[PDB]
Amino acid sequence: RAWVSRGAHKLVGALEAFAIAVAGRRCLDAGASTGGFTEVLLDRGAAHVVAADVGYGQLAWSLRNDPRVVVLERTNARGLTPEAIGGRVDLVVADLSFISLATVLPALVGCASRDADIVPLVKPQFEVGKGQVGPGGVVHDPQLRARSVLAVARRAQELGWHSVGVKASPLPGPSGNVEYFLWLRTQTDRALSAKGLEDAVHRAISEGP
Ligand SMILES: [Cl-]
Repeated sequence: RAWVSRGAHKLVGALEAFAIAVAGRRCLDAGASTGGFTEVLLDRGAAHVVAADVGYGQLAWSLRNDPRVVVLERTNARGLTPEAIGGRVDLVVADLSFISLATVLPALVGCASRDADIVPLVKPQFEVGKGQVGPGGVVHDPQLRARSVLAVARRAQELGWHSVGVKASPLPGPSGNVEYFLWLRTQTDRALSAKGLEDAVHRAISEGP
């Protein structure tokens, strides 16, 4: 509940920062821990949302019963395919815990159309190496958070997916980690250059939540 509010607030921050249209589009929520992302997508006029159930907890039935929502069960983010979700989508969102986006990005890409937006939430606490998460489970070093974002961007680019924008999530995670949405597209004329991405990342880190 409180958690659904928090998820919804985060994704509105992302959609607005990036000017991504949702109306009439097919969407995938790659790790629906809360129905927050899903509710926002419905609210902003998605034609259809595939919500991948994480296997613990429970998405609200009222969400499951919505005619525009398919809850996909028994399948973590790396296992997702077009076949599994009923075809390629126009918008992919992911708020995943305890896993690096580098490992999941190939499946997410595999679920996306040519013309799609992919907007993962980069969580440095699950990207940095051992010894680098500080006291309280937070990545305190802003340069490490920046590198985290750049590493995911590099991984995406190896896959043909360019970085178009970065935006700090307006709420920190519950233990205090600042987390960052990265906007990825493969068909674009406004892809950030290396310097352009560095600038985008540095401003996002300096802004904060
Ligand atoms: Cl956190």
